Amino acid sequence: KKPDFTLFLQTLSWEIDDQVGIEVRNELLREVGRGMGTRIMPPPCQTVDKLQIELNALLALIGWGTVTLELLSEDQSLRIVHENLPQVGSAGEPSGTWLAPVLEGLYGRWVTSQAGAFGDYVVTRDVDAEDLNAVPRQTIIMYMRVRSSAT
Amino acid sequence: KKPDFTLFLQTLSWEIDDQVGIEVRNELLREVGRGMGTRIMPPPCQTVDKLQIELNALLALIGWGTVTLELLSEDQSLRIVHENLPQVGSAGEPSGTWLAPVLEGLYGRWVTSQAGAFGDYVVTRDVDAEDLNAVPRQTIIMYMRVRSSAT
Amino acid sequence: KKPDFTLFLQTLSWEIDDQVGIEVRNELLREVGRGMGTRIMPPPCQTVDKLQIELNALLALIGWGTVTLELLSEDQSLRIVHENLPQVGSAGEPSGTWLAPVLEGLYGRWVTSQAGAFGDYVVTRDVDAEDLNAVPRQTIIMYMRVRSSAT
Amino acid sequence: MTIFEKKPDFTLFLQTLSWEIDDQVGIEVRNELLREVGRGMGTRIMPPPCQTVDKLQIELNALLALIGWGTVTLELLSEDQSLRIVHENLPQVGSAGEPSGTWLAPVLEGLYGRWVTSQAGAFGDYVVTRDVDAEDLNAVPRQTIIMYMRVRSSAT
Amino acid sequence: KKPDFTLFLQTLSWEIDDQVGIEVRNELLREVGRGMGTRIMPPPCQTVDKLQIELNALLALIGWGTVTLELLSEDQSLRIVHENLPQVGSAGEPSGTWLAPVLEGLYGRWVTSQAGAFGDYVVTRDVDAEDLNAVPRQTIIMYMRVRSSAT
Amino acid sequence: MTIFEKKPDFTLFLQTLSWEIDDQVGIEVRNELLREVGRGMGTRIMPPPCQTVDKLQIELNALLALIGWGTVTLELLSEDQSLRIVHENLPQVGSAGEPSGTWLAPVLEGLYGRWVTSQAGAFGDYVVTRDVDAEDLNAVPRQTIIMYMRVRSSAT
Amino acid sequence: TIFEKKPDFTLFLQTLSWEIDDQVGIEVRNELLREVGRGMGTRIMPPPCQTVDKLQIELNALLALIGWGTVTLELLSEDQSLRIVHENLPQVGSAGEPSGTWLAPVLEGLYGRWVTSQAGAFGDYVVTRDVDAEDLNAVPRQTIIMYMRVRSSAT
Amino acid sequence: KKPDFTLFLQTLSWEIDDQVGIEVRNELLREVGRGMGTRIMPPPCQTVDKLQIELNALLALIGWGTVTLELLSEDQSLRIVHENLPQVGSAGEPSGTWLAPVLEGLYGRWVTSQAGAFGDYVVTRDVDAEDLNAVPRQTIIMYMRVRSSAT
Repeated sequence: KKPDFTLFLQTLSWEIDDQVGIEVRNELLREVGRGMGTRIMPPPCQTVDKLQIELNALLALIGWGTVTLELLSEDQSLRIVHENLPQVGSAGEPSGTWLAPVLEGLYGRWVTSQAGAFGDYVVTRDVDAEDLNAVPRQTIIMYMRVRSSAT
Repeated sequence: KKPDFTLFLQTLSWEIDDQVGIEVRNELLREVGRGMGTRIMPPPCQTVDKLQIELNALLALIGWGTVTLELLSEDQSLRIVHENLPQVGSAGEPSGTWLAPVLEGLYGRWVTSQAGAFGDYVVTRDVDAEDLNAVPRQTIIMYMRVRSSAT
Repeated sequence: KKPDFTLFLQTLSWEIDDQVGIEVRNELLREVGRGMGTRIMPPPCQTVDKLQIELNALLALIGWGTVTLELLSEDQSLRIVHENLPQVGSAGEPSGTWLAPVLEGLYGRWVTSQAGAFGDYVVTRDVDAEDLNAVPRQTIIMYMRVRSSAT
Repeated sequence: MTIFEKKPDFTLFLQTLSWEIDDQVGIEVRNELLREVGRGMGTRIMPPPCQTVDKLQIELNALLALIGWGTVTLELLSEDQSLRIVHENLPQVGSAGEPSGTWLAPVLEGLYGRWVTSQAGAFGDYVVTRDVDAEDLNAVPRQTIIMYMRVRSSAT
Repeated sequence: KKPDFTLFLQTLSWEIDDQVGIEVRNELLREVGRGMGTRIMPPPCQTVDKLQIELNALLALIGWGTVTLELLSEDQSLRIVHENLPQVGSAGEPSGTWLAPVLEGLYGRWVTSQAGAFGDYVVTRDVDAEDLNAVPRQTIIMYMRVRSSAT
Repeated sequence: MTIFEKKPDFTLFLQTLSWEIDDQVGIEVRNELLREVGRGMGTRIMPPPCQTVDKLQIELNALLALIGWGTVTLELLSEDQSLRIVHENLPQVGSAGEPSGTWLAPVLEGLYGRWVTSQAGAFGDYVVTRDVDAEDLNAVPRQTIIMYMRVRSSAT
Repeated sequence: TIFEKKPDFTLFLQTLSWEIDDQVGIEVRNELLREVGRGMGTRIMPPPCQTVDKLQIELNALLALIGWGTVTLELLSEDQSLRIVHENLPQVGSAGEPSGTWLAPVLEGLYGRWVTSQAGAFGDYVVTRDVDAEDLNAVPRQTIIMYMRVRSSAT
Repeated sequence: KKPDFTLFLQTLSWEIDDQVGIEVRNELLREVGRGMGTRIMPPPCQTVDKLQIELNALLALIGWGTVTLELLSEDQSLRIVHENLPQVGSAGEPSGTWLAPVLEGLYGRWVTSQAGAFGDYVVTRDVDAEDLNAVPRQTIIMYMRVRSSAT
């Protein structure tokens, strides 16, 4: 009686892909991720550890999984490991991860609101470590250039 | 703990309506409706009463509301009254009913499926009956009629 | 509690009806009710009022609705009004009441087990009554010949 | 303030139904009826046209999740000319069935029979049948059902 | 999934009822009420209206219904109306209200020192008021009074 | 307006009940009460007549699942002429009982005693007794109850 | 190995609300609660809406996420105001004026933030709780009446 | 419809921290803990093992995790290991443990109450026994020892 949207998103994912292709679809969904991050937001956090907690609490709110943030000192990169991306049928690459670019946008926006970053513009989905590690299907690894920010 | 898609659909609906406009959004949503209708289907119903029960059972599966069907034998039609369309933010005409053309596509398939397949039926929404009858916001009134007549 | 059987029962009701017809089906269903009645049962109750309470606790355990019992001052009968019979699609007479004969066997077993009945053989459901009151679709009204009155 | 339990439980009803049918008609006929019911279920809830086995697997599992009937894995065996179907957590309806607890298993043969046909570029007349020796050499859990989809030799 | 004790309590009430009096069972239950009152308690509330809110919060914690408190200055009493006492089969007077004396003890512990009422009080079930008001089976009426009185 | 979802919790009532009863009468009068309550529960919910130990185990798990009282395994030990009953996840009702947390354990004695007898056929006369010392070689969890079904002696 | 039941904060809020009221007055507590409200508003927010009806729908969806009730908005032309009726404020014991409405100032703060974001180039609004019209006639204990009026927000 | 307070508490944790700083917030929170313990309480417990069971029952009632109590010297010392303290954003030392002082105060009242009243005990959080043993973030290690208690 509380609405379920799985089936709707399953059919919507198929129709969109069919109509506009992978490239446009990915852009639409990043843009949706960015929009989502302007309706729900972390406070201004001091540490990456504190940000991890603020974000996991936002994810729990909508049941979209969990995330670990690792601050790599080279490229001053941020590794984002997202667990339990919701599944909406077989669409996406790999199959099941159709909603993965939404995360690119959402994290783009959420982290950029921390001021250690350069904007919500580019968050890179790693394909290599998402297929060389034998990472679970709904686990999404991403990378982000950051500034020299700490802890 | 089950994923909540309300926020994603709120933001997706704003995004789509900015890029493509009402009429293209409506045509995509109906097609999604048609696709849902090839995924979940009622059995061959002998009467409208029996069909109405079968349709409510399918609506129960995904929590998308309740339906009453009424044969308007004078008016060559069926009145479809869908209570409780799931609400996905303020988009749609009227506001709150973005998902309505999905119903049009879904009923189109569901009602033209078993015994309905004989006869060239269409299902279209009444956007004057909704403002005319003071129906609740998430109530969608639709009619099933035959296609064409001319000279 | 996790597996759902509604869809199974829906298609089971259609398959059984088509192979054996209404009459054999009613007999299979009554016999199932009597079997259910030998697996869960009330204690021996002195009064109809107390049996009413015991029967509703049993029904609450499986979610099959509520019942009121009425010892008819003297038809030498017991009126059973059962509310919210589980709906199993559109099969049954009237549509939606496929599971109604199970109740006949269930109350035949449950009541007989108390001081005052002649066996689980005959519980007749009232058809004309269900159309005298204008009774909701899932309210099932039944009558049992009874020995003498338990208050 | 009461939840008028809109969780009707059908487990007790199904336990007694299963005992009752097995008493009246026996194993072979119970199994055909159940396969037929499975076919029926497969005309009400359906996957979309999938290009690959792995995509089909995801689509089937979303359908089972929708009704809480377990999880499935599909594996192509070219050497055996078959698709292996391993269904886990078949709902248990009491002790009927062979082995006990697996009364509902034939419903899967009919269901997977409806759901796997014309999927992933498989074109023809196929039968999903259950394999009781396969379940055994595995030491498979009680509610795990193993089936093979093969080209039809005889059964329909 | 979580244990249900309704069946255990239905059988328990019967077994305790058969071995000992109505009255010995009622004193046992009253003592269990006092017991429950040493395990969950309200804060010291300034008014009777604040006590009512606090008592309902404690009732909601365990799901034992709701309470209204009325000061009756003339009659020198606090009327206590408890709605939706859990039903535990058909034991008790009237049937269904077997747990009623548990409230006598419980409200006994919960009310005495609140609202600037400083003395020695007894909470007593006024059964004769439950039929005076055409009160549902699971509604229990109690009066909080000063200790000693006549016929 | 109040909550759409609250069904009554009896845990708190039962912790305080177990306490008062222990206080008024001793352990053994408490245990005999709860045995009798168990026998009474065995008359309200029951298994069909089962062919085998495995089928009976499944049927009893179905009954226990109906009320949320745990799971059970049954083993025929044809050398002690006994049936070992291992009940897991006995509902805990405070700290009463021996060991603490197992107050409800004699309900299981009565309950299983009634179920087993219903399944005795023409030739069986059984009693079920709780074995607390064999809860030491198992070093079982607190809410696990071990019982033995044995032929009744009926001698002196 | 997951924990099953989600934590309940009802009891904790009941004790916290007593202790704060005991330590500081109605007044310090209320400005404390209004600032939490404003802080909540920077974390959950509506998109920019073009009408009041559209804003009403967007707010009810925010409120639905955290289960904090429902709101209706009504623009009043003859007054310079928008009436905000909030139903089912979560009840957190008997603290507050009236008892049970302790969380109400969070709402002033919350709607203050949301409504400022909705205000265009010309608006400069304050939202204030109107107590003596909640109790002018017969609104439920957990129904809060607020008015949004034109004048600068802070103090 | 079950109001969620996580977001209120995240924001309140920041506002309180901002205004008064760590030591004053902590003392407030210990007072809250003691107040929670005058509202929900264990019974008399002859042993630590009986207390542990009763304490876990009270915690399950509110969903605040689990506890193991270990006696080190018969009357001298108790170690209290608390699992799954509710997380409430990134506040607290270490981040995520803002609610920890409440436990100091709750256990202070729980273990101090009944037997344990006769010791003049104080419960205090060990901050580098948590990290020396590399305990989970929401696991709180406290000790009960002798020293002055009241204000």
